[PDB]
Amino acid sequence: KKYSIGLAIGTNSVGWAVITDEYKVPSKKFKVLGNTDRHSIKKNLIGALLFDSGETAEATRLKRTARRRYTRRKNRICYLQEIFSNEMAKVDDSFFHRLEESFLVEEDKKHERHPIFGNIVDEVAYHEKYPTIYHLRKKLVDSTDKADLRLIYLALAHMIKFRGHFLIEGDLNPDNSDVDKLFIQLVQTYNQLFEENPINASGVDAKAILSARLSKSRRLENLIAQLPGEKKNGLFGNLIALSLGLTPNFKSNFDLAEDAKLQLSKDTYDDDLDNLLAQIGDQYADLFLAAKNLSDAILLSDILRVNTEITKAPLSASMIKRYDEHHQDLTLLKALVRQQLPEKYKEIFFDQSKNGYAGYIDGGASQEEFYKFIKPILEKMDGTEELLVKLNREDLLRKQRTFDNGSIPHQIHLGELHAILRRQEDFYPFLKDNREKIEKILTFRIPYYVGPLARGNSRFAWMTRKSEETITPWNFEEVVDKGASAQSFIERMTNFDKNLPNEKVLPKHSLLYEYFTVYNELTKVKYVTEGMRKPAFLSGEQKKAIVDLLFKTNRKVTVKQLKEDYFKKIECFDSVEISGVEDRFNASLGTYHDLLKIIKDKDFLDNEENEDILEDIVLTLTLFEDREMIEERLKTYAHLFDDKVMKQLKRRRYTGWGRLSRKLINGIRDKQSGKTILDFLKSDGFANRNFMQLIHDDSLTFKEDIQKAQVDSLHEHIANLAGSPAIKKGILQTVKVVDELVKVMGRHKPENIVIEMARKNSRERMKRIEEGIKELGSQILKEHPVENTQLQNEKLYLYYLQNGRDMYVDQELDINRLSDYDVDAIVPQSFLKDDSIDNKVLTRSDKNRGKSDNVPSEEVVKKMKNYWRQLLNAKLITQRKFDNLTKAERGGLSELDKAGFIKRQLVETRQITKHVAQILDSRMNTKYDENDKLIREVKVITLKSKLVSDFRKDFQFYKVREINNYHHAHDAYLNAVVGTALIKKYPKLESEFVYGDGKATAKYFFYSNIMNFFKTEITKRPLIETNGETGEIVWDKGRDFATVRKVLSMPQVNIVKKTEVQTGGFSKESILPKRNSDKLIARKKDWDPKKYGGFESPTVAYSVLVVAKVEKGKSKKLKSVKELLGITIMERSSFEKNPIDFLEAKGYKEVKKDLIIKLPKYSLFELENGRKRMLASAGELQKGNELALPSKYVNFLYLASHNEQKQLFVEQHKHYLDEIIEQISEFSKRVILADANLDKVLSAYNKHRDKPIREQAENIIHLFTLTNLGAPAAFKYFDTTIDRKQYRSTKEVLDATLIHQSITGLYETRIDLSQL
RNA sequence: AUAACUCAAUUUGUAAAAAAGUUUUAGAGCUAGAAAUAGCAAGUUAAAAUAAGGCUAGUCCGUUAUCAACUUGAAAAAGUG
DNA sequence: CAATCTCATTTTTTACAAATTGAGTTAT
DNA sequence: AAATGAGATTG
Ligand SMILES: [K+]
Ligand SMILES: [K+]
Ligand SMILES: [K+]
Ligand SMILES: [K+]
Ligand SMILES: [K+]
Ligand SMILES: [K+]
Ligand SMILES: [K+]
Ligand SMILES: [K+]
Ligand SMILES: [K+]
Ligand SMILES: [K+]
Ligand SMILES: [Mg+2]
Ligand SMILES: [Mg+2]
Repeated sequence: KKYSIGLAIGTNSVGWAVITDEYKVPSKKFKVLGNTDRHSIKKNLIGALLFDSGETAEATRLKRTARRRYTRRKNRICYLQEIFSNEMAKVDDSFFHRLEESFLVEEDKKHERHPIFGNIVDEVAYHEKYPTIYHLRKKLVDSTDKADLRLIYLALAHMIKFRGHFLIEGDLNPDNSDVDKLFIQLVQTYNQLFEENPINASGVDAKAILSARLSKSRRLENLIAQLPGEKKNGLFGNLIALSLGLTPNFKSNFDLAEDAKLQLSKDTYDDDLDNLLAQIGDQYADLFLAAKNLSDAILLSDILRVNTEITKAPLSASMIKRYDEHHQDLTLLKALVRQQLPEKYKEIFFDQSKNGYAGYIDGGASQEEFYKFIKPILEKMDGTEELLVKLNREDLLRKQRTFDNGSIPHQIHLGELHAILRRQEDFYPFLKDNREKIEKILTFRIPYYVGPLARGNSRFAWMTRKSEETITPWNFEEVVDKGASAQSFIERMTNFDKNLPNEKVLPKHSLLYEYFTVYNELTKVKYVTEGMRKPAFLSGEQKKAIVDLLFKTNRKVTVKQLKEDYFKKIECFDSVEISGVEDRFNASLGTYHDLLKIIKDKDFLDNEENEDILEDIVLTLTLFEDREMIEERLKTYAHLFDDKVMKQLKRRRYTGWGRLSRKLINGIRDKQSGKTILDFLKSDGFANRNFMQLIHDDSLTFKEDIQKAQVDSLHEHIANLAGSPAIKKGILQTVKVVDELVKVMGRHKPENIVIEMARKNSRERMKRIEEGIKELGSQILKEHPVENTQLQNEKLYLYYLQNGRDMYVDQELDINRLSDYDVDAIVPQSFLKDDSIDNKVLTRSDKNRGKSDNVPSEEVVKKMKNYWRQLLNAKLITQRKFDNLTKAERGGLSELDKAGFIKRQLVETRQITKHVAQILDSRMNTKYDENDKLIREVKVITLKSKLVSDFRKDFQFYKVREINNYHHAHDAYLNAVVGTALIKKYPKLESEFVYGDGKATAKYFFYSNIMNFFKTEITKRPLIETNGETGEIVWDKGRDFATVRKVLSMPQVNIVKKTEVQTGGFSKESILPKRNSDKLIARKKDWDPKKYGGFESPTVAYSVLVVAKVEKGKSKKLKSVKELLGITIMERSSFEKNPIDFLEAKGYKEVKKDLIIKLPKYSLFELENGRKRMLASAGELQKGNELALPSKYVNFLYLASHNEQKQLFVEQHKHYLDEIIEQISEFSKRVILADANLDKVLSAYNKHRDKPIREQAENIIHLFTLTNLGAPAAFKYFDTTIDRKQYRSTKEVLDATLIHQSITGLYETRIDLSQL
């Protein structure tokens, strides 16, 4: 009747337990339903729910967005064919028909098999003339002869079907012609500005060096290499870098203490440059114009590779170039191999599986695997010297459709499209009339802020229609309301003001919002001088002066400025003490200065009659990021500023939204005062009151006005939490588990509920170092190349994050010496349990940090500080890591800070865990007392994993996860015991552990020793522990430790695997070649995979038991069957719509509809000798038994795998090994039934008896994946690998016992499937 | 424990785009020889599909979340030891 | 039939909002 | 980025 619940919440598991007064877990009889022998069964109230991980919405999103791209790319083609339809009907009757049936085999085609012209002779002639589609592109662009309308279409459709990216705004007009003159012009102006010293043009071939196919870095090096007395870091070097598209830094050139780095493709270039030019003088302007002018002709040299005077199609020409070089070097490679390597010619040019040229063209061999495979052959032969040059440039034998085309801007494909239309519109009138439309098909792009063009049936769409019409690319601006749509894009996601829920939050950069932040900070600033007795607030007149003089002149306001530029200058204090702010004010009037630079009118920003306009301008600048719409929205104010000011305001853009509403900060008014919140922050007289105070002061009316403005389900609520969907899945299951236990306990609520919650990309790592190293100017990657997969090594990863340098000592490290170095916790592990890179460092020896009990010492901080700064700016360390490193210069860890960490080790602060406790508390405590305050009948306790974990080590209740899943349940039992014991012993700690509403050393010691009441001797305490005030019993060393052992020793624990209908993709995505088989699924209704190939390995949503008849033999005599049919995800909707018809089509007859049993994945069946199986599929099974190993063996394995008194227990009881093997064998021979594997285990074990007991025990732990629950898996015992033994027949299940389990497993209905 | 602000890191969710990959077909293979089979010539490109499909017919929707059994329900979830 | 081997779509860009953690300032 | 449900091939 009196019980508490323990809960262990994980991403894949929820353990649960029920305990009584004396920490015993009850044992109850439960009714068994079904048609079986048993009418009931006894179960212990300890168990654990297992389940597959909850997934994010990401993959579904990526598939959904890809979906929409494919359909819109198709609509592009359709739009184009609709423009061509009438005039093509006169040239070729069925052209567009042959194109769309091009995929069909000749047997299924309506028209002749050759798509373009419809006859061998003309089709063979076409490929002779245009071996690639780019041969046709170029000719159609450059030639002036009338072209076949079918060839015009193909050219435009190819350009429209693959249009390139949209990452560059505006238009490009390739000009590769003037690089030599433009470079000479840059060197020219530079030498005009630096007359003391010039650069020499020197006939340097800039075109070749800068247009060569290397990275921008190399082309820079080669360029300055040809310049004597110059360096790549020097001014001219950093200019060449910018002209190449790089981001250089110019501060060290001009003696600037402020970083000046420019990127010509970044939208902030013009203003960044303005800052630089305002600092260094505008006589340097022409120097950057030359860099930009050279940048325009060199921009796309990466892709063009051709002079733009021969053609208007430098891309296609570049493509044709790839082809011709592929041709020559292929002829040349063939000859060579014949002469010098004839015996290898077959492998290279014929065998499709070898990654040769045949594998390259006809196989699945990528450019990289081809090059890798043919690298030795070339450098082995002679006469191949230039092919190796082409290979290192990745230019050897190149296709035209390649992974690296992603750099091509759509503006290029547009150029060629435009040219083709210009030539042939002379001959075809309709191409003239529709020249606009066609270009628009390639050009148009749904703006990301419009979203899907739905009509009321899209859960993802927000866009609004300016008129009810079909949206096309040509009527988009007129039919779609872009302004209202761009608004909803933001507003459907923005927060309302929690204080005023009917009001939108202000932009973060709103002038009003920043006045609020400055005053709210200023109003609690206090000051003292010599004369005065107390520190005093700032008055109204003082703040206004501080704002007008400092905040409206300085971007940031330092305390030094406050003391010198206000207190000294205006109040004549040689010295003053400031409280309430440190070093400088956090708040600032940034937008005030942003606009001051643009509108150059200070009296405009200070004029209060402009407040509304300025607030609407900054709202516009935040809501919209499309500068074409910003301009349209600022037009109304175009009369208040000149043209150039509006131009600048266009580009001013903000992001972010505040926490509060305009009405809250200003709108609302105090009835007595008539002042708004901001009025009080400006002037409140003597008491200078916070926003917090203003909102909670019962003397003012703000609180009541707010309070009267305020205003679901378990599943929606949990889904709306912030956190991993995986952990949310466990949260929901935890509530459902508790509901059932309460019901099991007769609807009596627990006394306590104790809950505990548990806590990979190499590409990101490689990206981190590449960026930081590049930003750091270090050669460590050229000197010590790396591969992402290597960086999963902890020490190697740090080594590169620290630029191959000791983090504490200022000396190099040796990659070959990592094993001799130390990983060290910045803030010692004994305080903060932090495993991440943020708290870790690689140093030669951990002794050099300093004292072990603290942050790295002052000495080290001094020596290394500047070096950590560089790592910070290179983003190789985070601010968190940096601030921790330096803390010693702030006194290191104070005694208070230490005590803080130790209690954070046992007291849970995580928000997600607090939500779990609040959910439980609100479901358990629903009643209110006579004073209308909540009655807390159930106390919800939350514990960190450390308490039970330490409890296990201390008292040797050891845990080994690999043996079975019982530990999930044991942890929950131990949570309830410990959690109830603590609150029973220290009822004052209710505030810390229970949900609801000099000394530092004592705090440290106290929390550090909190768990000693369990022990008899601490390095003494009575055998019977009790609480002081009540005298009640909490812990009894005599009987209670034994009860825990009895519980952890129980063989029967309810480990339930949640059955789940499988969802997601229909099958694997790969499209297999045609095959004579019924395994392949058609990719389209009429595409028989025997002809067209298709998908394999469909996914079973659930299995169904069918008992029915099937026809057999020539005569179709009916045989009675009972079998498992897998319903695939794709078939499921049809099956549930009409189950009989579905099964009848499948061949089953006279189906017994009332015996149809739906069997999701992991359905449980028992067989002979308690042997169990779980349904993995319609044709596979998983292991359904848990092996309960005696505690004595579990504790042994733990101690053997890893004081003198426990080492002796290992040797004394060494015979346990053979007994553990015995235990596994009987289990295996009884439930696993893998005969061969069990031998190789017994054989592989017999052979390593000679090995140490440690290693032997370490690998016996491996042996348990043979007996573990669920899917079989391979494992290694020393160097012997055991292959997994799958169970790929489900026949035996059909006569076994089906077990339907409730969430706890306590309620079962068992069906004996001996029915026919 | 809460609230606003500062700096930073992380996580979740959404939209708009790009390049490949795959699959069938089209790129008249040629001499020999009855036949397999040999010898050589070739290869780089394109079309089309890219969850089967759905009705609400939109340039929309189709892979997340949620699911023991029985009784009740569209469903959520409730009722049953 | 088992045993044994084999295989699994990938990558890139832009724009945006909300939590949460954790070092700070001020407050209820 | 596994791992785990199948496919084909073998014994
Ligand atoms: K035909
Ligand atoms: K290939
Ligand atoms: K291709
Ligand atoms: K500060
Ligand atoms: K914006
Ligand atoms: K004007
Ligand atoms: K699901
Ligand atoms: K799934
Ligand atoms: K994101
Ligand atoms: K279940
Ligand atoms: Mg489709
Ligand atoms: Mg392709």
